[PDB]
Amino acid sequence: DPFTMQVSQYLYQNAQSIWGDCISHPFVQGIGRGTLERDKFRFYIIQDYLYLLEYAKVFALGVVKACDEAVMREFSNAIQDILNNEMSIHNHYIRELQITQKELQNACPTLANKSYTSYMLAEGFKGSIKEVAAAVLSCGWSYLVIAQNLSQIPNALEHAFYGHWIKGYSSKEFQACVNWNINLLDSLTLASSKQEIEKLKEIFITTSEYEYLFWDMAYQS
Amino acid sequence: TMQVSQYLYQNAQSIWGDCISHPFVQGIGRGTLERDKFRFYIIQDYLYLLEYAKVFALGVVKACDEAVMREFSNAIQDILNMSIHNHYIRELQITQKELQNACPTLANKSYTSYMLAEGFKGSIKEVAAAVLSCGWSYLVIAQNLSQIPNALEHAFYGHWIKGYSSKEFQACVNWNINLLDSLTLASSKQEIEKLKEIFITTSEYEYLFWDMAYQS
Amino acid sequence: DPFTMQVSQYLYQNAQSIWGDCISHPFVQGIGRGTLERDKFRFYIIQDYLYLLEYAKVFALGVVKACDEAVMREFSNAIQDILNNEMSIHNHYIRELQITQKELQNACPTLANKSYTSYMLAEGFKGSIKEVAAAVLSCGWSYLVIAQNLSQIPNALEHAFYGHWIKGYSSKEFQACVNWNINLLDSLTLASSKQEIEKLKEIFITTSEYEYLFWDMAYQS
Amino acid sequence: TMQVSQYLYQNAQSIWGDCISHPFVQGIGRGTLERDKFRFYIIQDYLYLLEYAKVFALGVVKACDEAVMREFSNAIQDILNMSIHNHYIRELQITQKELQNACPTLANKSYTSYMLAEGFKGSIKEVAAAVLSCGWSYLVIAQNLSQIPNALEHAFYGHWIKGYSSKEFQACVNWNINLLDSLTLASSKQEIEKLKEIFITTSEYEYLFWDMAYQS
Repeated sequence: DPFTMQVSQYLYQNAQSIWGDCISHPFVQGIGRGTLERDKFRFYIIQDYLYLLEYAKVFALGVVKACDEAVMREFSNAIQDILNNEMSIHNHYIRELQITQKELQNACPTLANKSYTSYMLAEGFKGSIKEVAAAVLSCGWSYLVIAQNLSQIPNALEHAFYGHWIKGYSSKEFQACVNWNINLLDSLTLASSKQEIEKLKEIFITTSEYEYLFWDMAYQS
Repeated sequence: TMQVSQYLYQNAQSIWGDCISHPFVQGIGRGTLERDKFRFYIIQDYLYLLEYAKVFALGVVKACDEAVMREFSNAIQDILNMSIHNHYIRELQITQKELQNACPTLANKSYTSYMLAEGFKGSIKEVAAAVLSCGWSYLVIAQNLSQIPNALEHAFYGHWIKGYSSKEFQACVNWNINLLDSLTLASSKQEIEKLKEIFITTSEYEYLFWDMAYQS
Repeated sequence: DPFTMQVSQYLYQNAQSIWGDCISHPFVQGIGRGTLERDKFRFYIIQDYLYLLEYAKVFALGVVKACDEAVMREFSNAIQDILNNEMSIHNHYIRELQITQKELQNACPTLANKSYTSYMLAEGFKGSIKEVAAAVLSCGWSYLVIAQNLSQIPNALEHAFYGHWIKGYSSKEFQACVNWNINLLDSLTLASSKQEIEKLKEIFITTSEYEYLFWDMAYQS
Repeated sequence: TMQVSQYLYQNAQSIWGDCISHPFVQGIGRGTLERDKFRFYIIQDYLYLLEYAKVFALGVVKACDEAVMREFSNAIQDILNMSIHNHYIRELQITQKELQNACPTLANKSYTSYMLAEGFKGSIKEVAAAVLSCGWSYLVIAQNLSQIPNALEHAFYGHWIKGYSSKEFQACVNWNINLLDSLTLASSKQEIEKLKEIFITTSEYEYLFWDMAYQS
């Protein structure tokens, strides 16, 4: 440090154009202003519940491929925030849109949803803990910069309905999760070759592409 | 009643119909497809096949029976090693460097990622079901294009049609069909539905692959 | 039900002779009476901490291979009981034997330890959720019948040092964990062929053999 | 300094020494080993090789480079397909049924489970390191037994010694050695220590395998 290349910053820069497209996407801008049609948001949070279920499985690969109790613990904690969290952003909107437990059980993921979660899983499974750390990063990191951007429109945070979502993904606690993921990737890659770095960049960019397509399909509901 | 292979076939015939009548695919059968689109397809399919071979290696690790281990191992070799793609690598002027530098498209990565992930989350049944659409649909596509006519006699496209409708290719598909049937005779109703879901998801990806290939 | 074969009972019966050998093993009988040399127990709880770390990874395979939120949640909860449980039986003896965090970090698993955890992992990875459910069952189930047996010597529960261990593995809460694992295996195998059942039996017996060898190596410390 | 392959070799030479001088192994080299113990070994090693091939399939799935995918795939075929075990299947009277009904011993299952688990938890480096001891130690064992003499000329045991000291077998070991070296030139000190730990763990399992084979 700090005359040395940081791989997280390198991945960040390569994903900027894509995350900018996510920020100005009609679905996301709809959340910021408060104009997004309420059933389009409903469709999204159902799809996102399904998405989060598969996302948890990638973190579980983290537990298996981590060789360090502390990082196993960190991956295990991330799974709990998805599965055992009645305070989570998702369980808030589930009761606000009065979505039934049977509707959740009966819902099908869209192709765009399946493709994304398959990609993270398959790359996790073909690689090591570096690939799992890189595969899960776009999702949290992009949601953070999206929410920090939306966090000033203004009235975006004060919105009676959509305020909770923007506040949730911009909170100090969610920041700490993204920071953990960033730090983990940086600490795992100190000795990585140029070719390895390019592999991780490719994963990070691909998942960023999937995020854009996820917002798209949520809007095209 | 009905074999599970036939049950999955029945539920995908509609998608395979759309594949057969796709501009790219009819393009092969009547020689209208532009060489530049087929070139792009061939590079992508090469990349595709490298990831597809991995699903078969997954079959080696999950097979708990020496006979099917061996069958999966031979399928890896067949995929890798007088291949259709080589012919077209030579016929077009695709270099070894061009192949190594090539990037798979989103549609390509999604499809192979999906087969891998389902294979890894499930058992030998799920890997057998995940790889079946690819082979079987090419067989029926090639059998359909075969009777156009002058499809087989075409100086450029003939080889592709001949290859995927051959006796040896049909035997590979038949192995995959019979394996799935023999792995599933004790499967519950819910298991069969899961396998059906995989088989139609992959058929959708096949359609998107041809589509992606046509956009170039 | 109940004129139908229960696969858990079938596995149980095939493992009885082995679990009986575990019950009357010098190490385990040492716990029951209270005579087990204290540094032999120390060696064991270090090895068992290492063991539990790998055991958690098998439960993580459970999260990835479960296709049902409820069972994912159940596997995730099991991981937490290993990693985020300062009330766990292990963290009790860690402070009682004043075992340092650095000693835990520096400790090597024995072959017998490595072999067992490798076997559960590899079978989990080669199979489906049925194999993971079968691979983790011996450990909890044998510890339960061991503790229920030791639970009457008497004075075994009242022992100032070893009492905590016997009480812990015989508690209503640990019973509920074993019951969950048993129920899960039974519900996953309703349609299993004879050949599949034999595969799961073989896993269950093998892990039972490893348990006996684990106690052995803990005694031969 | 030193190649990592040589570094692992150095740290295991002591265990391989114990393997070379083991009663079972010296038994092969001087024709004293009883046919019944070798028969038992051959059934076990067959079972062993079936699981070992799976670690190589794991190499196919984790190789992110077409050349090494192909090398791993060929290694699966070589393991499966004029094999040493076949010769001894025929020479002794081991039936196809006897092989299918055979159970691997604890020592057998532990060893293969260990290679699988480390391969799956890690990357292509860890699979290359996990499979190396097996091939390399057999090479040095066979090279040692070769000069006894009359070891090679022995009517029963000659073939085994000839096979594991052959040009083609040495080339397989050399591939595995060179692959590990080329996969690790950017590895940190801690990574090298991890790989060393795997390599000596597997060497210990090799010793326990010969031991298990001698107990029958």
